[PDB]
Order: sequence, then C-alpha cells, then structure tokens
Amino acid sequence: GLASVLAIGTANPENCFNQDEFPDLCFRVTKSEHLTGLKEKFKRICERSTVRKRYLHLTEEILQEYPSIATYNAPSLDARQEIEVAEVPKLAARAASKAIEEWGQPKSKITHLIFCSTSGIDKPGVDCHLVHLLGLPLSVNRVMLYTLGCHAGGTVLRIAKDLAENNVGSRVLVVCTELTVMTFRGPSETDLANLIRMAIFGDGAAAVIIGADPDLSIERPIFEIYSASQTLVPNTSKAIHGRVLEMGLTFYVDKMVPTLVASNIEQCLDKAFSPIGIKDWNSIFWMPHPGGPAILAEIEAKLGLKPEKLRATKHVLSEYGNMSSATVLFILDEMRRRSKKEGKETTGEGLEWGVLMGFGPGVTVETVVLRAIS
Repeated sequence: GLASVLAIGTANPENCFNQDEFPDLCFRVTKSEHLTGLKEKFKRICERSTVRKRYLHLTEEILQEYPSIATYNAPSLDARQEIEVAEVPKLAARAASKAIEEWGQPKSKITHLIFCSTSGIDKPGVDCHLVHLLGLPLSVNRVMLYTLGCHAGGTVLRIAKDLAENNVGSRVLVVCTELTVMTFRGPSETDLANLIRMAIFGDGAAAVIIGADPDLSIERPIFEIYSASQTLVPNTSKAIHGRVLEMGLTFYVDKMVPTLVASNIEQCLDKAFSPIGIKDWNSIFWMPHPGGPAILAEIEAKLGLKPEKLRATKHVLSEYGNMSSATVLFILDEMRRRSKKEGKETTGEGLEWGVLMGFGPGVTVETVVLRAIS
C-alpha cells in the first residue's frame, strides 16, 4: 500500500524567451543598456547556463505597467503581489486541470490539496483561490507551503506520502507553481548572485495525483513513493538566502553549493538505498533538481555517473530553465513519457529504482526513493 503517482500535468506561461535573445532584452527592459561590461558578463552566464528557453509571466508590457519591478531595488512588493496573488492560482489551475484530465476521475474524489508556491503570500492563500478556480471540494484538506523553495518538490512528495497512506481512499492533488515575478529585478555590479538568478530561473507549474492502493480498473501507478527524507547540511545557512522585503524576494546562492551538494550526496544516498541493498548509483534512475549545470556536473563527477543518466534532468533545464520546486516534477513527466516512447521495460528508464532530490535553502537536501512500475 505505497503512495503512488497516478497522473502528472504541467503548464507554463504563454510567453517564451529564447536564451540567445535574453541578454539584449533584459538590459533593455531594465533600463540598463548603458552598463555594457555587465551586459557582456550576463551574455557569458546565459551561454554557460545550458538553458535554451524559459517561460515567464513577465512581459515587456507588464514591465512598463510596473516600472518598479524593472529596477534593482526600488519598492516593488505591492506590485509583485498584485501580479502574483492573481496569476499563481491560474497557472496552478492549468497544471492541475491537465493532471485531472490524465487521471480521468472526478474532481470530487480529491481529498487533499498540497500547494507549494514561493509567490503571492495572501490570506486566504492561493490554495483557497485554487479551490474556487478549479472547482475543488470545499472539504478538501489543504496544506499550503509558502516560500520554501527550491527543494520543496521533494517536500510535497514527502507530505503527500504520509497523507495518501494514512487516509484510506484519499486522493491527493499536489501542485507546485513557481513564478519569478517576486524575484525579478534589474542588474547591479555589486550583486553577482542576481545575474545567476536572471539567467537560470524560469516559470512553471506541475501537479500530480497521489494515492495509495489505486483501483487498477481506473488508475495505474507511474511511480511509487517508497521513502522520503529531509536533511540539513551543517554550517551552510546563508549558502542560499532570501527575504521578502519591500523590494520583493531577495536571493543569494554561494559558490560552494555545487561542490557542497556533491560532497553530501553520498550520505543521503546511502541512508536512502541501504535498506534496498543498492550501492551502484548507475543502476538507479535519476531526478536531481538542476539548480544549474554545475550541480549536475559535480554530481556526475563525484558519483561516477555515466553520461546518459541525467538526460531527463538536462532536458528539463534546457527546455524550461530552473523552475524551483516544480522542476523535479517536470523531470518525472519527462522520464515516464520518454520511457514509453523508447518502449523501455519500466516507467523509470527501464530500471526498477530511482532517486528524486531537491536542494534548497538550509542547505536542505530532500531525498525521495521512487519505484518504477511496468
């Protein structure tokens, strides 16, 4: 009676930004075309990113309507909130609609809603707005998780497991929706982490249906959530920062995180796969959260992973950017689709067991052991 992923939907904002054109565009819309050396630095980051496309709610049009969001640190929170309290529930609704469509069962069988969002802190929360938009049952048991952020794709699976498995018959709608409206801001010489923010992070929403003991007649598991564990890396608070301030949500990533993550991954991995008797990290399938290309490269190097093992992850980062909590869930989708298309034995690239990991502020590592199905 393991909690299982039964259906997966994803969505993105209408507006697509090619990375090759994003430097030119960004420094124009932020009134920063004069800082030529900094625009050149940003070119270099973009082209080290391996991000080809991102989808952003923000447009040039929206930025003339809200000039404060286009500056570096002018007061802009109220504007960002006006955008996001409205837009977060709509994109969440799109991704969830798609998941429910795949699932094929009525919205009335949904008993739990776990909703993860960095954006749009509101009372009542974007979860209530989503209940009304999507037409969910008023008795739906809600868990609202604000501003966690980038590892929370594992946090939602961790909470979904206990919720699905302790409530007989439950069906849990999990939604991660990440908009960069609250973190977007113009460039600055003195703020280097912010250039990384501006080249890597895109928008996206992902939603899954989790339940334990599916009805094989109407439902089939895609992945089973075997176990889920969170941990704090010692002495690394302030290696990922941010606060909601009057200038919106600030951001700092330290230069240690790719190597720090690569140095802590094996304890997490041993803790997770000892009870299964797995030691060969090339024999499981992989869904690490691609905070950037270097986290992936350091993971590859430290574990001796074969070149193919992160194809799905690199595909999501490439085609959508880093979408914070949602990214791993896109990776879920990408892998199962891919395995059908190649006619693999199982949903997880033909292997039986896999790992999903999220890395975020803390530094926090979320480790989820997944079981493939077919």
